[PDB]
Amino acid sequence: EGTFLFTSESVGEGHPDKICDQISDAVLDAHLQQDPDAKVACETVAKTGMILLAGEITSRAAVDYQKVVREAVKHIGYDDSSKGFDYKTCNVLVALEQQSPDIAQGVHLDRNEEDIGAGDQGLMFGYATDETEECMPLTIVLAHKLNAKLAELRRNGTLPWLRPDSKTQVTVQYMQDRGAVLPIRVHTIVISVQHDEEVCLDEMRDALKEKVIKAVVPAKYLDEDTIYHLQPSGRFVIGGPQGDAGLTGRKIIVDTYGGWGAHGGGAFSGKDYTKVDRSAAYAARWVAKSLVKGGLCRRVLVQVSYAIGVSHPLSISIFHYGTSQKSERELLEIVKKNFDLRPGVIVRDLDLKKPIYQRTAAYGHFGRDSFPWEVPKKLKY
Amino acid sequence: EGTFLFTSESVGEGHPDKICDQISDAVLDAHLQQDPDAKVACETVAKTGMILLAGEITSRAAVDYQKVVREAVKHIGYDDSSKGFDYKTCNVLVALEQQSPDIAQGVHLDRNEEDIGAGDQGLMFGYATDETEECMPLTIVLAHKLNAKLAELRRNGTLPWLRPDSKTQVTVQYMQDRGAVLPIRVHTIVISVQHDEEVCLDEMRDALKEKVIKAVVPAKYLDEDTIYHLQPSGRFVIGGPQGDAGLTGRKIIVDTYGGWGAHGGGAFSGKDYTKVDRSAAYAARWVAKSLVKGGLCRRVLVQVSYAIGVSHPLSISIFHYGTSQKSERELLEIVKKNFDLRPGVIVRDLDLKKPIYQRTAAYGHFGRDSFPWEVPKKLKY
Ligand SMILES: O=c1cc(Nc2cc[nH]n2)[nH]c2c(-c3ccccc3)c(-c3ccccc3)nn12
Ligand SMILES: O=c1cc(Nc2cc[nH]n2)[nH]c2c(-c3ccccc3)c(-c3ccccc3)nn12
Ligand SMILES: C[S@@+](CC[C@H](N)C(=O)[O-])C[C@H]1O[C@@H](n2cnc3c(N)ncnc32)[C@H](O)[C@@H]1O
Ligand SMILES: C[S@@+](CC[C@H](N)C(=O)[O-])C[C@H]1O[C@@H](n2cnc3c(N)ncnc32)[C@H](O)[C@@H]1O
Ligand SMILES: [Cl-]
Ligand SMILES: [Cl-]
Repeated sequence: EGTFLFTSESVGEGHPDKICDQISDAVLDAHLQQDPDAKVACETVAKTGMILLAGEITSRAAVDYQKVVREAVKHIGYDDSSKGFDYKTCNVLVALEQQSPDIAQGVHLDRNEEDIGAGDQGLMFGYATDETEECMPLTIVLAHKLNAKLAELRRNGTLPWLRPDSKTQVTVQYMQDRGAVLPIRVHTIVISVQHDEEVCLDEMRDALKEKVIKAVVPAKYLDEDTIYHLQPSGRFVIGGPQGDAGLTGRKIIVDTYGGWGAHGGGAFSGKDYTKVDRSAAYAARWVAKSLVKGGLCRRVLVQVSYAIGVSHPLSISIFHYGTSQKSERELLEIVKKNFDLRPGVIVRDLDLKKPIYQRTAAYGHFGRDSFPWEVPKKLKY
Repeated sequence: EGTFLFTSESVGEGHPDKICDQISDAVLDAHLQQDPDAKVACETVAKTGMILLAGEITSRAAVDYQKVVREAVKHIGYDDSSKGFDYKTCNVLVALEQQSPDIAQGVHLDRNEEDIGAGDQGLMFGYATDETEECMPLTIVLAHKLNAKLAELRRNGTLPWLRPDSKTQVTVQYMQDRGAVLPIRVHTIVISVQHDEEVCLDEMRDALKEKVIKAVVPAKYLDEDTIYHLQPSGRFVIGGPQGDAGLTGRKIIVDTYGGWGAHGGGAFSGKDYTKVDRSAAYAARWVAKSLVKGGLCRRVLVQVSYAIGVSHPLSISIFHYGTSQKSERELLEIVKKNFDLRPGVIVRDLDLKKPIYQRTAAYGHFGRDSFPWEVPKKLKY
């Protein structure tokens, strides 16, 4: 009684949608290295033999798109036709134009940086939960770590039949606790990973349990009843873009909270700070995490929204699930007094002209690596 | 006290991401008209002068992609270079391959239809709320209707300066009510719509208030304090794919609940029923709506999840926000007794081989038109 199941998923660095996110952010970073004020809206599409860049960039940088794209694919591990994709020999097509002058004039032309308008309308959420030290849902943390473990064992050569494309999924049984949530046990794990033509199914399934799951998931969460779906399709030799087209911004729940909290729909990768889809979502995470680490809440969801061309958010809302002694109205006043959510101020607080974005584009944007939005602000109230 | 703001957005038929969703589903429908068992995973990308189809289709149909794509763009209204895009003269590129044989063998080859495996892993949610008769959040309903009104007034010639690309956003002040939510008033409305070079800003803003907002939003929700951001960028002559690249599956929150409920990350358009991202999300909506219309709950969220190749969901979970006298455990038993969420049964219950998908691809997939997933099931318990 009072228990429920909840499932989240993650994907690996060579999952075709994630390839696109990483390439889009490699392009962003390449621009920002030369022009910190570059306006970038770079979408990537991947299919057999093809990376296409489409979108809008206005920048003083001189960027070699062939080199940037191919080096990103190399880093991911697609380096031979036997793996289904090769950075050395794939097609890289570019359909990039300047940013629309109508957008530019309405957003940032002749505006003081702090008073730049939002680059679009939209809604964004931030979420934090005390169930893990990194203030993230356990389901998504574990799912990400299973993909990272696969990449580790591929790159270190101990499971050399692995290829870069993978997906994982973790179902946890939770107990509710005064609006907070408490993980009890892992109910089901799925792992699917691209593999070579020689390794057999039983070798893979044994390795995925013993060398992947047991190396990631604490034994206290695994029991005789846990269900394992390891290579459930039976065969995954064809993978990467050859198996499934990829696009930027098609893993937005993997990028965020694994189904927990809420999402406003905007993708992160390929976008400079003036695109509030990214900057305001990062700021909202920073607010949520600051509220939890500051001891005001155990679990919290923050919504913000914007209109194109308008600097201040149109709305700010907080929901604490019953996990604060303060009302949400009081928390909102605390947030108002401690944070300025104009994009031209967020950029300063979170250092969003720095070319660190490719690092955000796999394994989730939140809960990792002490990025600026992961360092709580000390709140005055 | 106890009130909060919440914002949702919608986009019009000519918004570039929505163009792609509609084209992807026009392709799906064209296949299904000839081959009800077509396996379709069609992504669309749009930029200046270009529609690209990328993905995987295995089908007995003979489909003229040039005709299907161009007729969809014609229907949307992009028929002249003066509007930034023209179905008669744009480039249509095709990068479509067969479905991966490794996927096919693990999902559906040599399987009884009722026992076909899920076409992928993933998680999906369904949501319903008694705050409107269509069991949808008021924020998203109003946002969709504002876009539909723009298209109506464009197509009937009374605002002939309108073009097909639009976005809207509605912020509502709500009161919480025993786990349910009650709309009080509209706090802020945003409308941005592409327009011709001749019309002036004041004419547009006056028309958007008097002919669009007042024709859609009941006066009881609008007051002296409501904030209007109408053409907030100041100029939106460049639009459609020329202003911003579009991709399929980049409006997944517009397609669903406007930020309410939850989302598992999967896109709907371009996918046949074996892709649980669509079929299981439709079934989960059907469950949620059945629970609310059956008087068991006022508001409910349902999660399901799958593993590729496995027919039955790996998890099913229900959360009623405190709006039922029954426990969630009891509701779960009711759902288990009344629904079979295998994809090969959902297809029968919801008639998912029928070529009605292009109709779902603008103005949201839920809350409209008495699609099968919108007709509640009578529950036995
Ligand atoms: O706070 C609570 C307390 C609670 N108690 C019980 C008890 C039996 N079932 N549920 N269930 C939940 C859920 C949830 C559970 C299952 C399915 C869907 C949602 C969520 C939630 C998660 C993600 C996004 C939004 C909301 N929060 N949440
Ligand atoms: O049931 C309640 C009761 C409630 N009461 C108050 C009172 C003051 N603030 N909130 N707020 C909420 C929210 C919510 C409100 C603002 C920001 C973010 C979420 C949601 C919700 C919406 C979408 C997705 C998931 C959850 N549900 N919900
Ligand atoms: C199953 S494919 C999506 C459906 C696909 N577009 C089709 O044509 O049926 C989605 C993701 O699952 C993974 N995948 C690809 N082939 C797979 C296989 N044979 N077995 C398991 N997972 C696979 C890859 O990560 C891929 O990006
Ligand atoms: C603002 S554009 C996104 C940012 C863009 N990719 C860039 O290069 O800055 C996103 C959407 O807003 C709308 N849009 C395009 N131009 C606009 C304008 N001048 N004013 C307001 N909205 C516009 C269109 O619906 C478009 O798909
Ligand atoms: Cl996927
Ligand atoms: Cl957009």
